[PDB]
Amino acid sequence: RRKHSWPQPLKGAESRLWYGGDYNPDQWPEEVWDDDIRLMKKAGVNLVSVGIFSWAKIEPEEGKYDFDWLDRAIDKLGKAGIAVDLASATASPPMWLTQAHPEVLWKDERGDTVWPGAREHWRPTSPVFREYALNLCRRMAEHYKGNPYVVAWHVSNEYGCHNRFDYSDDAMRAFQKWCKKRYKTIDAVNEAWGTAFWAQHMNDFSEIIPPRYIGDGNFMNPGKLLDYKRFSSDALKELYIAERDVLESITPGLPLTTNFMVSAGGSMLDYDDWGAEVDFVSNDHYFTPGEAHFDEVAYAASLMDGISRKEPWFQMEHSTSAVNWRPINYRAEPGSVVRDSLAQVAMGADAICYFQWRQSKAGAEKWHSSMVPHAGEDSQIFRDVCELGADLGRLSDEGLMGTKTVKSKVAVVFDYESQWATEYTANPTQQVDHWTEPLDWFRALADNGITADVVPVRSDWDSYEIAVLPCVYLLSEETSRRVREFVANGGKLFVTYYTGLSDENDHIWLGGYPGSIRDVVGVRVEEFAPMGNDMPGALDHLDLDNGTVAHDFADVITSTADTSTVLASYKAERWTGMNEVPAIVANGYGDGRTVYVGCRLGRQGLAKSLPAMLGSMGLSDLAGDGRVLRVERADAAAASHFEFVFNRTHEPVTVDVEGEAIAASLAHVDDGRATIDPTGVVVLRR
Amino acid sequence: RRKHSWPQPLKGAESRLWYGGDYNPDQWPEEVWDDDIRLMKKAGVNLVSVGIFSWAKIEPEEGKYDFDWLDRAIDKLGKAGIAVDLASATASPPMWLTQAHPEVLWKDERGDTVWPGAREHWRPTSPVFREYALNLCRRMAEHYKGNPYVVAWHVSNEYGCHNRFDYSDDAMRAFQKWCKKRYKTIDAVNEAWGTAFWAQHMNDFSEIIPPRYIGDGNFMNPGKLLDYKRFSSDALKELYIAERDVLESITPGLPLTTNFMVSAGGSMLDYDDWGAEVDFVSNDHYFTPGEAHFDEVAYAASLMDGISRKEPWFQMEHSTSAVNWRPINYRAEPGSVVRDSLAQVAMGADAICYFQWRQSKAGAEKWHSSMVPHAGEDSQIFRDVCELGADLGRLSDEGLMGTKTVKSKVAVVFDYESQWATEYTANPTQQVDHWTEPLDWFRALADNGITADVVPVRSDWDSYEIAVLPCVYLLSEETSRRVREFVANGGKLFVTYYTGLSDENDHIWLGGYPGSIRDVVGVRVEEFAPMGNDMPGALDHLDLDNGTVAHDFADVITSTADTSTVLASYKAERWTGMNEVPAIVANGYGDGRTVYVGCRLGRQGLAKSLPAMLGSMGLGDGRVLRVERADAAAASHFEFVFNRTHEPVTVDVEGEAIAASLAHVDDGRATIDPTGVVVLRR
Ligand SMILES: OC[C@H]1O[C@H](O)[C@H](O)[C@@H](O)[C@H]1O
Ligand SMILES: OC[C@H]1O[C@H](O)[C@H](O)[C@@H](O)[C@H]1O
Ligand SMILES: OC[C@H]1O[C@H](O)[C@H](O)[C@@H](O)[C@H]1O
Ligand SMILES: OC[C@H]1O[C@H](O)[C@H](O)[C@@H](O)[C@H]1O
Ligand SMILES: OC[C@H]1O[C@H](O)[C@H](O)[C@@H](O)[C@H]1O
Repeated sequence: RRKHSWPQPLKGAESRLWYGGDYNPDQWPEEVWDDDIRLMKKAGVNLVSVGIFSWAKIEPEEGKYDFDWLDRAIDKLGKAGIAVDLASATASPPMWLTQAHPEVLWKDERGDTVWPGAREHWRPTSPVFREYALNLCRRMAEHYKGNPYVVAWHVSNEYGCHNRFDYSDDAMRAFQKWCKKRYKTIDAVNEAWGTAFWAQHMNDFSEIIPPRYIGDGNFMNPGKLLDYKRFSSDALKELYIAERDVLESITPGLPLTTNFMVSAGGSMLDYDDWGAEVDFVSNDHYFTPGEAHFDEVAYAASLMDGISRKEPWFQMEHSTSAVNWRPINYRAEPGSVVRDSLAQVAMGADAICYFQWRQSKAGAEKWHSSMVPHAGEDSQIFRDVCELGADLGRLSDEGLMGTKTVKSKVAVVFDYESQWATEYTANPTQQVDHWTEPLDWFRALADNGITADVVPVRSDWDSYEIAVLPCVYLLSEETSRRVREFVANGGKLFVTYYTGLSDENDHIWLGGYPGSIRDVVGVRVEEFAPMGNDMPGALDHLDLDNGTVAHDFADVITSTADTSTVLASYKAERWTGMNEVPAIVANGYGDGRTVYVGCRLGRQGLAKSLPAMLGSMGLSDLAGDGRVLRVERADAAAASHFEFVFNRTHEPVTVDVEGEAIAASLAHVDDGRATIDPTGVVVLRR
Repeated sequence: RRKHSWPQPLKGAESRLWYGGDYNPDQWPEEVWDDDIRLMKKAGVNLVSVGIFSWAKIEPEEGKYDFDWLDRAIDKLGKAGIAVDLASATASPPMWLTQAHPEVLWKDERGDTVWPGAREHWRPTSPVFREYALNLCRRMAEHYKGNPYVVAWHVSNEYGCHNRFDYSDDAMRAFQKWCKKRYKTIDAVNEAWGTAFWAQHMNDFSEIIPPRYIGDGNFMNPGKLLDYKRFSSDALKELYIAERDVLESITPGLPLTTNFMVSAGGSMLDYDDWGAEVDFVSNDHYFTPGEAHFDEVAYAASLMDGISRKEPWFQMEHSTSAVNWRPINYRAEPGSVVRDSLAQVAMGADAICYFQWRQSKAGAEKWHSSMVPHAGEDSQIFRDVCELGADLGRLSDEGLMGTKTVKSKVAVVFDYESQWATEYTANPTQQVDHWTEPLDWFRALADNGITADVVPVRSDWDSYEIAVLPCVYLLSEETSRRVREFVANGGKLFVTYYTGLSDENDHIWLGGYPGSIRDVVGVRVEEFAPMGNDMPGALDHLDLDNGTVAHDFADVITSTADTSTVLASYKAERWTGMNEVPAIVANGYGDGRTVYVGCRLGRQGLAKSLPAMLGSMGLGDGRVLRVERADAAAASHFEFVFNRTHEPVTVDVEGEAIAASLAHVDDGRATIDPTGVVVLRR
């Protein structure tokens, strides 16, 4: 795991929260760069990221390099006090390159070539692409070594945004070597993937092909498909590593990151794995319109803080308002510029950046919002960007930098590989993915006044007072041991449906679900009852006797341990078999306590059930006010303490706050009660 | 047509209803096999099917053969008194074979290769593949000939489940030769397919190409697309016959089957045509979750009984509960294991088998339910499986085997080819397929207390008192003549919308629909009025004046015969032009009677309309389905009674109860809970 290393101030500057965004001067005539500088100063901008897609400007024909334009941009910025996060420029190749070498282009499942015309159209395991990317890394680093305004490297851009999967022969060769590395022998691959089924036995590694097109509606080997997702992520990781090491060899000490795609529903790479390979962890994240907007912003940023192991992290990108890439690109509610950003700050970010500085006037993303909209500086969004800039200056003034988000009492577990496993098309239902369950729990906890930490499965969730396994479909023998020990030593554990069905190879744990920990949770599931409305007359819901209603899935629990207590059962017509089948079950195991939730209750059913579940674990006094989210950052050694309070509702609320208000948006504090409007936030120093 | 020949008992054993499932010892350590025997014995299993996907295990590299594992498995079964339905193992090839011979893989409409990774990734007309398959068949037969525990061959597995269509050049060459066989001259092919339209004329057989990709949203030649379905079925049939013939030539007398995919919505192959090529007919059927569950299980089993020409047939596979392959794999309601299976027996099956014996712990079907679940023997499904095996024991004690489901008074006609024709994408409406209408009729009749027989169109539907032609879109001159004679000679006939629109090559019968039999039904339709919800302000339903409602489709009947009676008409706003258009028309023709239903009424509307319609033809309790089997030579009669509702039900029954689940019989009254069933001897 790399040592944490954060981009440092310019020569003649103090440590500040970083504020800025992507900057693309190559899109605008040189004249406008003066105007950019003026407005950056007005907004309180001190860092921007440049060159991300500048390969064709920097190397405009093969072996010829043109730096003067970027040298002049960087100067301008730096003389104005604005620090630069320099890209490798290797995110997307120029047309001369792909024309000269069409073998760089990735191939889809059907073997069809993905052409230029958009971006990132290259095979992650192409050796030709790699040679070109590393050559550009060598040249960039050599040219910018010692530049006094460059403070970090932004390596490539969102690896696997578009090229996560390749099915070319480069990928086939790489996947063969990856399997050999993982499994050693073809026999162990055969064992992993259960190939005795459907005559898929392989005699050697040359018989391993990627999961190519097998006809619509047909079912791929699921162990192979899961491994293909692991491999894809590793393959891109290995390119990133090669790029990083080239840059670092020339510019030792200049911190390197690459930008992740962490959001509740995003699982393109194992971002917990990738977090070990950056000096500081950085995220790209975009609000979900509608009711989930705030809470998922908060969730994603919390997951980021888990991936960063509570080290400060970097919000590389987000949007002031609408994006370009949704079917309907709803605008953000007014106040989102400040509020969302301060939620990312609350959850541990020490940098806040947007895609992008100035709204493009041509190309695919011209309709994506920016800090300077098409409308120009006379706009509400620009005033809001200036307001946030001032707010971040003020939090910098009060010494926010380097505080860490406090440890919660509750860890909500997230597992990228479990999400991958739930994507298989011949699971009990295609309506259940892992990822929705942890978001629901985070939100239901917030409804009960509790801010949880979203914690990756390989991290220290088992160090928390309380933990949640929300649809953690894979549990290895090792993670299973961690579960038994956690509970036996006095841990309090929630476990749900779709948890621990299989080991890490997607081999089912037999004897009754969940096969590896059923003795800890004190239940046994013999079968499932998925639900929905695609079949007239089929079950679409199951009422519980505590006034909640299950949808989509329910475990058919057919026995409970002597130590267990049924807290809720289903109500259903006799013929279904589900009437009075246990739905929510408490248990005691060693010094700890569990609650097993056999169905999907959603945010509203979990929020309602949480007081009774918590009470069965001996925790009735976690009761609190869910109309707001309270998030705390501290440096315990320095005795500094900050509180971030967010209205989660559509009506103004007034709540008791301690300390001195150091920032406010759509909110006001009159001793010592904070009146917070919708989309509003206050920040206090204690 | 092949002489019926049923798999016979092990030496020394008696005739019994067969009970079992797919068995895959290859997936489990040999020590688990001991556990399998014990549990099979407990569950009353007496037959399993083995080796179905074992090619890679039996021929693990090119030219090397490894039989010992399978010899041991079979010996172990047979010694415990469990018979073996042995597969050819040619269902899907090993990676070594596809790696060395990529030309075996099928290609889709776009010419894209379908790779290994799942199953059955081979071209039906690949010569290379056929050589490989026939070699394996030969070797398996030479090796297993005389084995005392193998009672039948299970040839390949579900031909056309994934590889029905291939558009490779092997398919191109084969379809050319099939056309020449069918039409003799290129002029005849041009004529059948109407190639004067859109500059499609062919000068020779080399200008016939498969219905390959023509761009999305475009319209293929329909006659060609229909012939491609007949061709694709035939091609797989030709391979099946070749494999069968190899096996039979080595083990004469061992009965042969291959497993079908017969279900209401299933039409991969013309299964009535394939039923002539098996010694006994075998089916794979999986229940439809929700309201259609029981009726459609029954319907499909009836069709299987039609395909078998009432000879006993073999339920090769079904599920105990959830499958893996649906978007939401709903579980089976309690009682289903016994009930669904006894429905298949009632409709004529003398063997009941599931996919599969032990639920897989790895691979694409591990979430598919089995006889022994992941949970193991301590499970409701396994107890249910054990009860079923007892019940089939009792039924075997009582002489069930060999009895035939009785001849109904009503034949519901089903036609694979008419279903193919209704799949064309520029038909009057893409919401109408043939298959839904015979199922609606079977259910509507049951609602009136009648158990229909589902009878394939080439079979003896015209020997029945009453028959239904439900959206039989194709009627050849020959079939049209059967219709006319059936009725003229005293038959009673229902005919629906979408019946008789075209001949066998999809040329429209001109002059008013249905153009070959409008004189028999006494109606004339000039245009159609399709309906639906995708165009605001367009018609979405038509009330009838008998208090039912039509959806999706109505006939514009503009005249009726002097001999006819309108039984119901539409009511609608004037501007639609449908107001008072006749909807249901009765007729007299010769000594017989017809009724023409010009719209889709669903199970609901048909069920309600049935007394008036039947009444016009000069003619029970729908809460249950009553199904009967019988043998006169043994003087036996058996009645199976199934509750069709979500409420307990009590009904009169005659005879001795010989089996029951979620039901009991007291003083000749049967109280049957939901999902329950009783079987009586009379
Ligand atoms: O839609 C999901 C995906 O959408 C866009 O492509 C965004 O740029 C990504 O960061 C990601 O959020
Ligand atoms: O939302 C659009 C945005 O998505 C990601 O975050 C990318 O890294 C950006 O370059 C941009 O395409
Ligand atoms: O468990 C009873 C069961 O066992 C035997 O093997 C028979 O073949 C079955 O017909 C039935 O008698
Ligand atoms: O979806 C139709 C098809 O579904 C699965 O493939 C089953 O294998 C078949 O027997 C059939 O029911
Ligand atoms: O339902 C799954 C089942 O489908 C068919 O019936 C097949 O023949 C079996 O091998 C199995 O794939």
